[PDB]
Amino acid sequence: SHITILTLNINGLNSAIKRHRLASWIKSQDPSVCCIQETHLTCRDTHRLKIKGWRKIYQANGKQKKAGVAILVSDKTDFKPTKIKRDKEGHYIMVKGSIQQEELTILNIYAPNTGAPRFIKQVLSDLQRDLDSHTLIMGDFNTPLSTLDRSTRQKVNKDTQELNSALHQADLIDIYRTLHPKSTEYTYVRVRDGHVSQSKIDHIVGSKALLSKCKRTEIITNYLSDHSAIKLELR
Repeated sequence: SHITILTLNINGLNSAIKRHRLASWIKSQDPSVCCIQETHLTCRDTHRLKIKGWRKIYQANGKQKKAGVAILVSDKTDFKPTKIKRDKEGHYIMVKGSIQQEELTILNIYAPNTGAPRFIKQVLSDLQRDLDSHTLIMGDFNTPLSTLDRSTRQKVNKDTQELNSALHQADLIDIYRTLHPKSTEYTYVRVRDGHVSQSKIDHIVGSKALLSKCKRTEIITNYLSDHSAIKLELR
């Protein structure tokens, strides 16, 4: 009676060792719906993403081997799609549908390194009509949302305060931080000045009306990427 949704930033699916280790990690985790960022697939190369057990795959790619987002739905989930909006530039994809009589809107987002919070606010504006009270927005936001998302506990910048306001008008909240308020976990690891630096830039934001449905969430380290996956279970 529950479905599992998972977001992972994948760091490229062009090679087939990569695709095979994704498929078997996805098999293990066995999610209903899976949102993936940084496919690096061209739109000529969309056909290259096949995952045994996950045949329904919606993709928004760019004409280069950069960006690239997919939403994969498992063969065992009866998902009836009603709307799909793909970014021309491969940085977001929205799919609306229903699973067993319940409507669900998933916006999968890969914001850019630079100008991230401004980019997301603009995307929420372009897609204003489509947002509703059963909306999940997941992916690599390339930005913290709260002070506890940062190792330094520094205040969020004014751009990200601006995004936070915009989300609050759409009645969207950070689902992970809401279910785990004191969390000081991170989702992203890089090398900065010859040392490791940790951040929490991958999020599951969603409609505050969906909180009633949320069972477990958890962050999942992996050897597929420098990003950790977030998994969410809902009623």
